[PDB]
Amino acid sequence: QVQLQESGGDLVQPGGSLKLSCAASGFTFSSYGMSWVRQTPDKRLELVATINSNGGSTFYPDSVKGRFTISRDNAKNTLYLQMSSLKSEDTAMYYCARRRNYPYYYGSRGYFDYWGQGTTVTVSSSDIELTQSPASLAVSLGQRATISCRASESVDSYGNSFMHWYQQKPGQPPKLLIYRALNLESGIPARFSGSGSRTDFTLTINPVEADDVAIYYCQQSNEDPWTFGGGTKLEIK
Repeated sequence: QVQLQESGGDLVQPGGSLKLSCAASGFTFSSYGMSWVRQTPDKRLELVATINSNGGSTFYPDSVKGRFTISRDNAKNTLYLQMSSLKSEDTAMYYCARRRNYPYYYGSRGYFDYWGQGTTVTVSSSDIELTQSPASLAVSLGQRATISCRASESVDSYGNSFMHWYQQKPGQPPKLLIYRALNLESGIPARFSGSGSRTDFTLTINPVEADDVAIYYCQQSNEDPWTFGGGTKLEIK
């Protein structure tokens, strides 16, 4: 019964302000770091703000730093995003997402285990780059699908790789499949497997079923900002 639910999206003019809210339920909100991640019309995912569990420390990528403020009211189990000086580039679906850093060990980096359904914002008229290949593939039922992600620099530290894989279907947020390159998320079928290290990672789906038609995203958490690859669309031939 973990739920996140965003509100506040609207049509805004350039230069305008807008405040988004994300209301959490079904867990101890103060125990978890949180982020806002937006999905632009080109289907890219971009972290725009992140906050620690106690709300005292915050991080923003260069794209939005100085314009956006993330905050949390732990008593009200709510996350906020105050947006100002809005620009065309800010038009996107905005998601809040919960950070999970598990198992926990020295240097361990987290990933997103829960997402809200998103709220739409429309503005009227040295980051690590992850490149996926192929951008699109079609396979027959029962075949393997092999999706590659290459990072611009290594995403390894402490003997481990902080690369994760998500699945996204239409109308839905991303869903975590694989964390830290090779660990299968609870509830995810064993036909999904991840491999790789340093700069070179692979998601293998074998055998593919019709339920696996989706866009698949890699994401690194070895450095801030956390960054996502551009997605790979899987269809059935």
